[PDB]
Amino acid sequence: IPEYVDWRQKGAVTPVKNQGSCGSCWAFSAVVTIEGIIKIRTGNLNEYSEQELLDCDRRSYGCNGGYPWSALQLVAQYGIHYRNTYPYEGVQRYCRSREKGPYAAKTDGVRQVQPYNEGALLYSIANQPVSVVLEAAGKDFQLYRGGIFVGPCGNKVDHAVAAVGYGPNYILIKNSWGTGWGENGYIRIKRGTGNSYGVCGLYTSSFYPVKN
Ligand SMILES: *C(C(=O)O)[C@H](O)C(=O)N[C@@H](CC(C)C)C(=O)NCCCCNC(N)=[NH2+]
Repeated sequence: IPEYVDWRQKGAVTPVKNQGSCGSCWAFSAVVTIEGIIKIRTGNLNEYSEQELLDCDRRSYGCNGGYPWSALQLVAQYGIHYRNTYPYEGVQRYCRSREKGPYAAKTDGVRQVQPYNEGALLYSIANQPVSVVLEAAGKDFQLYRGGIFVGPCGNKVDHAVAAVGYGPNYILIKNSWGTGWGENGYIRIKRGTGNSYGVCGLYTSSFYPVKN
């Protein structure tokens, strides 16, 4: 795998979103990975519906949090609508996949990166954007403005984001806090520290969609 990956440059990453007060980070991360894998496989960059996953992923808990693996398995089992057909409202509602016509895209499954393994996660990112989790509760992360973030932070992961690239010393993360946080909505998180958990627990739980 190459020294640098940046899925924004390959045209596989949509604009940065803002989840608002809703605890829907798991849905944004999953959606980032769906938009990415659809561009990689089909050549088209589309925006997909975080709201659909928020409403319809029964394994998850709506705005009270959820599981990126459940959302990705939801898109593989049924599918997902375009963001425009099923836009984001910032509150959980009734599942409306059934009334919004056929699904816009569908994947074929969901694989997990071997946890606590930096190289395994890098291998994943070189193939597609990957859904990852991290500890975002610390004020240090909340106030991040730029640079290679090294913490301080623990490993008590609580926030789902998306890894969309990496470099020799960092992993590039698309957050869902709007374009005004961090590096235009992104954070570069230090890697290579030898902490098996990753900075802010970044290696705790990583999933990516599969598309034949
Ligand atoms: C994301 C956010 O807005 O920060 C949101 O809180 C979330 O999905 N949190 C996850 C943790 C990450 C995915 C690691 C979470 O808490 N998942 C477990 C389910 C939600 C909490 N439990 C219940 N019953 N609601």
